[PDB]
Amino acid sequence: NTRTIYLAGGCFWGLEAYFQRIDGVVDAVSGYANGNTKNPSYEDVSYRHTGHAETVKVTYDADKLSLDDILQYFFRVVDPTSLNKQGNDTGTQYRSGVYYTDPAEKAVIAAALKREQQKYQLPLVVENEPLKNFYDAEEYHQDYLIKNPNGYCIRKADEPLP
Repeated sequence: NTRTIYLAGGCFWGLEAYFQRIDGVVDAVSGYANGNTKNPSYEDVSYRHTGHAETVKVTYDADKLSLDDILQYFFRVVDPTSLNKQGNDTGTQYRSGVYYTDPAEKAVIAAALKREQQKYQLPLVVENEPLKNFYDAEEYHQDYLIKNPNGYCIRKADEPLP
């Protein structure tokens, strides 16, 4: 029926809005994943270096989209290279990553990253790790762009897949 995948690719306000417009995506929940603390607030993540990455929990209809499809959509809007931000993204708020909750997904993600690397001259730095921890962002952050259309940080979601 449904499957979930966790994606970190920058400000979750934009990523969330992007995925909820895709046909087949059932829900997109903004949150904080794979950090070193429990139940962090936006302030903790942004200022206290808790290690969490702004992440979107994407739930999709397995009858409409495959995990591979979701990943291709992901690669269309994320910067999977070191150019995503200055220096090492390890443990940073806007780092790129795909966090799995099933052992089978790890191979799908690995192969997908390998294929994506084929189209990049620079090395990809996207993390492929299990979902260590995930904490829902404050309610104020959910559907942020639907409530605040001019928020800082689109049509790639309309383009059909291979």
